[PDB]
Amino acid sequence: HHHKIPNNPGAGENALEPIYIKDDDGYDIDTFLIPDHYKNYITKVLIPNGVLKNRIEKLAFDIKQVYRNEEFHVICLLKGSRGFFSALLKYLNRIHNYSSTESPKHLYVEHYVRVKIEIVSEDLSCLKDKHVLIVEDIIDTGKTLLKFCEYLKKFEVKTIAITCLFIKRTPLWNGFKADFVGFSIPDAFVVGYSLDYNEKFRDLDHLCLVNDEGIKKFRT
Amino acid sequence: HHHKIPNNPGAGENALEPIYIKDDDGYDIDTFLIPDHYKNYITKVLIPNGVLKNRIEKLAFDIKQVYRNEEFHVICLLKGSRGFFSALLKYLNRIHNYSSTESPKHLYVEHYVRVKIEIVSEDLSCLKDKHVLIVEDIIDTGKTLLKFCEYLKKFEVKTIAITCLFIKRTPLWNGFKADFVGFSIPDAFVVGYSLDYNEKFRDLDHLCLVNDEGIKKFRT
Amino acid sequence: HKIPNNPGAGENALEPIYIKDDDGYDIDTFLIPDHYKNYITKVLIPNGVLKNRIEKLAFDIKQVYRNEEFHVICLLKGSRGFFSALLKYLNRIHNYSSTESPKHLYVEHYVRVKSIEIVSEDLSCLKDKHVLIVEDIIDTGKTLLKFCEYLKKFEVKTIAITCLFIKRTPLWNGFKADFVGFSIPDAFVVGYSLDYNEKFRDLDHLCLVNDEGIKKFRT
Amino acid sequence: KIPNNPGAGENALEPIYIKDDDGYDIDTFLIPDHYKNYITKVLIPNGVLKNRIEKLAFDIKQVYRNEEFHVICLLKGSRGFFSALLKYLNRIHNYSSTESPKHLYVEHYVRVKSIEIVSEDLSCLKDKHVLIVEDIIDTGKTLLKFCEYLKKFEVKTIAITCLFIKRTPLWNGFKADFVGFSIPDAFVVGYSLDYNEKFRDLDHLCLVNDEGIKKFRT
Ligand SMILES: Nc1nc2c(ncn2[C@@H]2CN(C(=O)CCP(=O)(O)O)C[C@H]2OC[C@@H](O)P(=O)(O)O)c(=O)[nH]1
Ligand SMILES: Nc1nc2c(ncn2[C@@H]2CN(C(=O)CCP(=O)(O)O)C[C@H]2OC[C@@H](O)P(=O)(O)O)c(=O)[nH]1
Ligand SMILES: Nc1nc2c(ncn2[C@@H]2CN(C(=O)CCP(=O)(O)O)C[C@H]2OC[C@@H](O)P(=O)(O)O)c(=O)[nH]1
Ligand SMILES: Nc1nc2c(ncn2[C@@H]2CN(C(=O)CCP(=O)(O)O)C[C@H]2OC[C@@H](O)P(=O)(O)O)c(=O)[nH]1
Ligand SMILES: [Mg+2]
Ligand SMILES: [Mg+2]
Ligand SMILES: [Mg+2]
Ligand SMILES: [Mg+2]
Ligand SMILES: [Mg+2]
Ligand SMILES: [Mg+2]
Ligand SMILES: [Mg+2]
Ligand SMILES: [Mg+2]
Repeated sequence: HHHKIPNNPGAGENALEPIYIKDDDGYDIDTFLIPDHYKNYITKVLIPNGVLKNRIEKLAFDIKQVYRNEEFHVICLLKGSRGFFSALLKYLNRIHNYSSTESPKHLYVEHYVRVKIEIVSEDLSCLKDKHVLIVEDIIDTGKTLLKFCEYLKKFEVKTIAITCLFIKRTPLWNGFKADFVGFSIPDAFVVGYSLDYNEKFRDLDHLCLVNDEGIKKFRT
Repeated sequence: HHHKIPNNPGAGENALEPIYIKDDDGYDIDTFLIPDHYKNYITKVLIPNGVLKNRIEKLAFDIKQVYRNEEFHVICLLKGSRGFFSALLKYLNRIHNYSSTESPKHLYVEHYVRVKIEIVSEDLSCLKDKHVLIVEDIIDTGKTLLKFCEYLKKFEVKTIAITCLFIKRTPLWNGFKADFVGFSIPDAFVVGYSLDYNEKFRDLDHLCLVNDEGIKKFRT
Repeated sequence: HKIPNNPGAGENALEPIYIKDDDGYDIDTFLIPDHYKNYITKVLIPNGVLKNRIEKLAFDIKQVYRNEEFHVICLLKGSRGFFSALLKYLNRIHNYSSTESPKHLYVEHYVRVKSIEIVSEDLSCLKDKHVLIVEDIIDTGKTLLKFCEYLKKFEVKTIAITCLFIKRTPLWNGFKADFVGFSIPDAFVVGYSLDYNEKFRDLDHLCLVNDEGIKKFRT
Repeated sequence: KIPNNPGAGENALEPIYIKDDDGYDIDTFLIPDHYKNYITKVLIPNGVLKNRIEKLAFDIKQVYRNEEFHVICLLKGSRGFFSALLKYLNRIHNYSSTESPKHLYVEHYVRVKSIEIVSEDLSCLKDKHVLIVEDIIDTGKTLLKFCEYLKKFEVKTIAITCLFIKRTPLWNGFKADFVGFSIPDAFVVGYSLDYNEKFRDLDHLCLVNDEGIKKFRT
C-alpha cells in the first residue's frame, strides 16, 4: 500500500493494532535479571526489555514506511519518553544505513519539550510547514496529548502524528488514539523503561508492576 | 542459597522452573521485523528475539551462581546450539567484567562437538577430572543427550550438567531433564535462532513456526 | 578518591585519549550512511571507540560516587548521544551490583544552554545535591564557565563536569573537566549528536566535514 | 566478481594499518581485573573490531549478492570473528527487500591442526562458493595447505576473509580477499585469540606481558 501521512491527532485513522498484553499475564521476578535493590519492590514483570526493543524496531519501520521521502520533526516528551525516543532513533539510523536509496533532505530533526497546560521547551516556531511526530511513552487518560495538540496548532504546522509505546486500558480514556502504537497494557501502575514513581524505577530495563512495598518506600 | 554443583545428567534435581510457553499463543507476522524472504513461510512468531536474550542472560546468571569460583568446560553441540552458545558466552563475559572478585583459574573453556552414536571432535580425554556443562539448543525425545552422557562418562569427568534453551512437551519424552532450562515450548516444529528446517531458517532471529507452504517449499 | 568540587579545575582528572593531529581513517574503512559520504573528509573516532571509552568513564564516575546519589544533567541537544550511552553503562553497573541502594543512584535532568541562555524547569531542587554535568564538547569553555557560575546560585553541594571531547583550540579559557573522554585536534567535527546546522546528528562516527559539506548545509 | 585465487588477494581492499607501537594503556578502557596484571597494552578496542567487521560483512555481501555461499568457521579462534560476521550478515538480510532464501549463507565448522582436518566429509561443498573465515594469518602455512585440501572437493571458488594479518618476516605471501587489520609482529590475545586456552574471553585485542606468558605457560 501507499500510506497517506497521518494528519488527524487523536483519531488514529490508519493505525496498526498494537501488542495486546492480556489482564494478568507476565513473568515472575526470578525469570529475568532484576536489580537486587528493586527486587523486593516489584510484583511481576509485565514486558521484558527485549520485547520492547523488538517492538520499537517495528514501530521505526512503520514510521519510515509512511514518512518515506519527507523530512519530519520528532518531539521527545521529557522525561519518560527518553528510553522510547533513543531506541527509536537507534533503529531509524539503522534503517537509513541498511536499505540504501537515501537523501540528506528526507531525515529527522530532534526536538525536546516538557509538558505538565504549560510547556518548557524551545521556540517551536520553526515547526511551521513541518511534519511533526510526537513521541510519548504512555497514554492514560489522554488529557495531556489532547491539550498539547491544540497548543501546537498555534505554530501552523503541516501535519501532526503521534507514536506511543503503551496505551493503558483505563475507563477514564478520552478516546485519544495514537497513529503508531506499541503495546496495549492493563489498567495497572507500571514502572521501568523511563517510566517512574517519584523519580524512581526509571533505570529499570523491564516494564514492571510496583508492589505495596515499593509505593510505600518511595512515597513523598 | 548454597547450591550443590549438579552431577546427575538427566535428573534436573535442583533445576529452576522455566518459562511456560502456553499452547496457541504468540505473535502475528506484522508484530515484529521478519525478513521479507521468510515472511510467506511463517505461521506466527512464538518467542521474540529479545525474550530469548533476556532469558539467556538470566541462565548465565543461574549458571554462574553454581559454578562461582570454579572452572567448568562448556560443550557446544553444533550446529543448532551455536546461537544459544554465543549468547551464553556474551553474558558470562559480562558477569566477569562487572565483578571485582574473580580469578583467571576460575573461568570457562570452550569445546565443540558434532553429534549425528557418532561424535566429531578432538580428544575428549582432557575432560578427565573436569566439570562439564553441555549446551543444547533443544530437547525433544531426550534420546540424543541420554546416550551422549553415557559416552561422556567414559572419560572419567567429575560432573555433568546440562543447560537447554527449549524443551518440547512431547509425550514421547524419556524424562531427561536439564539443570538449566530456558523455555518449555508446545509440541510443534519450531525454527529460528540456529534451529533449522533442512538447513533453512537458521539466520532468523525469532523463534517461529513454519507454515505448510514453508515445509513444502524447502523439502528435499 | 575525592569527589570533585571545583568546576573548571579538573584537580584529579585522569588523562584522556589523545587523538593525534592528522590521524584517523578514510571513508571506505567503516560504515558511513550513503547520504553523508560525499560530505565527509575522514573518520576521526569510530563509533565503537566512543562506546568503549564512555563505558570506562561510567566506571570512573561510579568509583567516586559509590554510595552517593548524584544528579546527571544532559546538556541538550548535542550531549544526547553521550548522555544515553553513559546511562546505559551506569545501569549496567547497577544491574550486576549486589551492593547498591535505590536511595543512592542517579537522577536525570535536562537543560538547554546556548550562547548565556538557560531553558530548563526548576534546578532549585539541586540544592544540597551532588551535580554531574554532561557535556558533549568543550571548545572555548565560555559556555560552561558561565553555566557553572550560574549553577552556583542554587546552593548545590558539588559541581563536576564530564566531557566527551575537548578541543585543543588556542581560544581555550582554561576550563578543565573532571572526566574527559578524548582530546581532539582543532578541527570542526560532526557525528554522534554533534551537528552542522542540525545535520549529521544521526552519524554514528565522529567525522570531519569537507568543504562541500560546509557549503551544502550552509544557511 | 567472485574471488577465485586463494592466497593472491587480487582485488583485496587495503586494511587498517596498525602501526608499530601505537595503542592505548590499561587505564583507557574496561579490562577484566583478573587480566589487568597480565596485559601490556590494548592494541585494538573491541568496538573498532565490531565496526570493521560490519564493513567487512558489507564488502562480502557486495560480491556474493544473489548467490549462495558457504562460510567456514575455523574453530576455535575464529569463533568471535565468525559470530560477529553472521550478526551483520543477518542484519543486512533483515533490512533488505531484494533477498532470496535460495541465495544466502550456509555455515560450516572445521578444526585445523598442525596438516590435519577434523570435520565432516565436505563433499557437500562440491560446486559451491566457499568463504573461509580465519582469525589470524601469521606464516600463512596453515591456510595455504587448507586451500589445497579444499580444492580437491571440487568447489567452485575459494575466498578468504581474515580479521588480522601479522607482519611477520616468515610470511609466505598468502593474501586474504577481505582483510580487517594489519598488525605488528607481536603475540596478541583476546577476541577468541588465545595463549594456552587463556584470554579468549577478553573482548579487546591485547598484548601479553612477560608475567602473563610466565604465568600461563604449560
Ligand atoms: N510510571 C507510570 N506513569 C504513568 C502511568 N500512567 C500515567 N503515567 C504518567 C505519569 N506521568 C508523569 O510522570 C509525567 C512526568 P514524566 O515522568 O517526566 O513523564 C504522566 C502520565 O502519562 C500519561 C499522561 O500523558 P495522560 O494521563 O494525560 O494520558 C503509569 O501506570 N505508570
Ligand atoms: N528446528 C527444530 N529442531 C528440532 C525440533 N525438535 C527436535 N529438533 C532437533 C532436530 N535435530 C537436528 O537437526 C540435529 C542436527 P542440528 O540442527 O545441526 O543440531 C535434533 C533434534 O534435537 C532434539 C534431539 O537432541 P532429541 O530428540 O534426541 O531430544 C524442532 O521442533 N525444531
Ligand atoms: N559540530 C561541532 N560543534 C562544536 C564544535 N566545537 C564546539 N561546538 C559546539 C557547537 N555548539 C552548538 O551547536 C550549540 C547548540 P547544540 O548543538 O544543540 O548543543 C556549541 C559548541 O559547544 C562548545 C561550547 O560548550 P564552548 O564554546 O563553551 O566550549 C565542533 O568542532 N564541532
Ligand atoms: N593468540 C594468537 N594466536 C596466534 C598468533 N599467531 C598465530 N596464532 C594462531 C595460533 N594458532 C592456534 O592456536 C590454533 C588453534 P585455535 O586458537 O583454536 O585456532 C594458529 C595460529 O594461526 C595462524 C596460522 O593460521 P599460520 O601460522 O599457519 O599462518 C598470535 O600472535 N596470537
Ligand atoms: Mg508522558
Ligand atoms: Mg511519573
Ligand atoms: Mg540439538
Ligand atoms: Mg537441524
Ligand atoms: Mg555543547
Ligand atoms: Mg549545534
Ligand atoms: Mg586460526
Ligand atoms: Mg590457540
